[PDB]
Amino acid sequence: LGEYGQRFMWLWNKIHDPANGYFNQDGIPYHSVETLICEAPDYGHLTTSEAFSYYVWLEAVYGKLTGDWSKFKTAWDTLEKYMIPSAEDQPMRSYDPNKPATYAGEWETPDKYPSPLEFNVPVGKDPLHNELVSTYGSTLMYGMHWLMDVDNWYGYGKRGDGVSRASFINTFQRGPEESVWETVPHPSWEEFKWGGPNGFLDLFIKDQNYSKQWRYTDAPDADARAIQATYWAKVWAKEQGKFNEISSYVAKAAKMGDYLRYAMFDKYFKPLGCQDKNAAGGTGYDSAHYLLSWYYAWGGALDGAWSWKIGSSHVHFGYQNPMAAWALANDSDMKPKSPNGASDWAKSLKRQIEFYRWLQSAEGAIAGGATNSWNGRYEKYPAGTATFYGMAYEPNPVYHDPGSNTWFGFQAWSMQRVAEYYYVTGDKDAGALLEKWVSWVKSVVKLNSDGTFAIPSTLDWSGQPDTWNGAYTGNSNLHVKVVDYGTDLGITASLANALLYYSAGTKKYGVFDEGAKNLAKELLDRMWKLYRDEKGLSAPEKRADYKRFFEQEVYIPAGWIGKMPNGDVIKSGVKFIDIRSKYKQDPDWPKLEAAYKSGQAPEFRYHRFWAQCDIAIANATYEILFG
Ligand SMILES: OC[C@H]1O[C@@H](O[C@H]2[C@H](O)[C@@H](O)[C@H](O)O[C@@H]2CO)[C@H](O)[C@@H](O)[C@@H]1O
Repeated sequence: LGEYGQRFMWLWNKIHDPANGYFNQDGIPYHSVETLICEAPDYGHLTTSEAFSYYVWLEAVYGKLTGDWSKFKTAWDTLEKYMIPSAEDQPMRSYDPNKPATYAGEWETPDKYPSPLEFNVPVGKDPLHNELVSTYGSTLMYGMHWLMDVDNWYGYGKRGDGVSRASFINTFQRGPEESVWETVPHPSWEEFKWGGPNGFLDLFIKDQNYSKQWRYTDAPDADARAIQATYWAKVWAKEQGKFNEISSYVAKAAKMGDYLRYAMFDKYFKPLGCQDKNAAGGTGYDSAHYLLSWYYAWGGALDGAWSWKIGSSHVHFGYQNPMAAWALANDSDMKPKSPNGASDWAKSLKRQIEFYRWLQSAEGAIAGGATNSWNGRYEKYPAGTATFYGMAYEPNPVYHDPGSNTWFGFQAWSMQRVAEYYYVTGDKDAGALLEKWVSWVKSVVKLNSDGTFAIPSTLDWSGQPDTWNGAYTGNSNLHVKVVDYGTDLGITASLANALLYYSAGTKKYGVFDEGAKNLAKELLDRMWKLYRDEKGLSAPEKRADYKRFFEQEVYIPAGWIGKMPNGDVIKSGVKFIDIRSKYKQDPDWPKLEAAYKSGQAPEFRYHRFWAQCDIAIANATYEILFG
């Protein structure tokens, strides 16, 4: 009704206008309307569980502002139908909780893969499996696979059929230095139809022999975002007296939350702090870090001879979600059906808040995270390494070039969730954590005199936090630096969103931080004034990194020869473009070619689905909180 709720409706209409091309023919959202883009997905009409989580979120807010919950319902409907592997996709049998997987090391460079399986390395026990099967009556893992080839652009199809849309694929498998430019896109369902003699398996894992198999990878941050969104849909619908419409969808989030607990465990269920790959495996919750790790994953042979499940030893603050955790732990509508689900989430909420505090720099920005597997090989931490419940501090968990915490974006995404949690609960630790972070945000955001703005784009880090012992020390030797600035609109909106929930919280619990409200309102106003276009909002960005289309060598072992579904030959020396020759059909290909041949950085105005969502949600958030 107000200026800001109307802003949401306008952009919402742009997003849902079928001619704008945010969705495919099945109503699956793409990563972006534009196809020529490479950053985490390597093609614009792939999609992520991230995009799906933002879709649920957008429609939850639509439900608040309209009272119409059909959009939220179909969002979840599409999510379950396509993004969660069906019973046919994950026919899991012969799982052994006492031996959940077999160990393989992680290695610093892609040329060190395939990683050899090490059959003598002890793995711990999985204490979730039996409870979950007993609770749900099924072996189906209720979590989103992270990456989808929406319109079968790569050509793997569904379950190796080579035709079907909504195709499950994966890329990242070769360690901390395998950038988006250096992957080999491969099917989640492996039947040896493509790639080499053993499909794509022996690029990644070295074994004595290879079996046809399926495997999926969950991105815990996305599943938690979907739960977070559903929490708000739950309270908003309850307020309108419409809880019952969306009741079985609140249950979807509860079940997803029940399975998301796999993200809380060490990769191979090794005890926290073990620092020895040959050490005995954990006997249960001694291998739980209780944080939202980089992934969980699960696989199984096509015949059903065996199956496996892994968590992840690596944790990034950018993944955490105290709002989702609180909801699953405490809200009786949201509590998982398993005996221990809610209790585990209560543990996670506490551990997550401690993690944020432990990582808070001298300035206020949040440092990267921690690992329970040094170098991904359970090695001994160097002397003087700062630790958190036996886990070693890492400035850049999981990825090193470029570092996973050199991206400012995680600051906004993750602290938005803390801000929501604080707004809801008044948690003193969350409040103190936010106050210092907001103080830092105020000192780094540029509100220019001419009406423009700039937010941090790249960050750099030095030092370490103090080792964690339950109390924040100030971490005087942990430092952030802003390396450069940009106008990332999705992140700008997320930052505004975070500042708004914090501001509303301080009004509710302490001294109203008007400045935080005003910084957020300005960001949203200036953005609205400057960046509206035909399909939503976009700001120009140069992508000098796109020379890697042409220049980036993809590592392939000597003598290993395979083929992509379109016929592209995979061998030593191939470039990014050589295994993706269909990119040459892209409407923007001449533009990229012209820029590259001329030694110029190509420029784009992107409409990323999540970015448009963050913008719509942030504006509506002002209306909901300060309207
Ligand atoms: O990997 C996190 C996040 O990145 C998003 O792309 C970033 C990109 O990593 C950064 O280098 C560039 O400057 O800006 C964009 C911000 O949108 C990507 O859109 C997400 O899917 C991904 O989860």
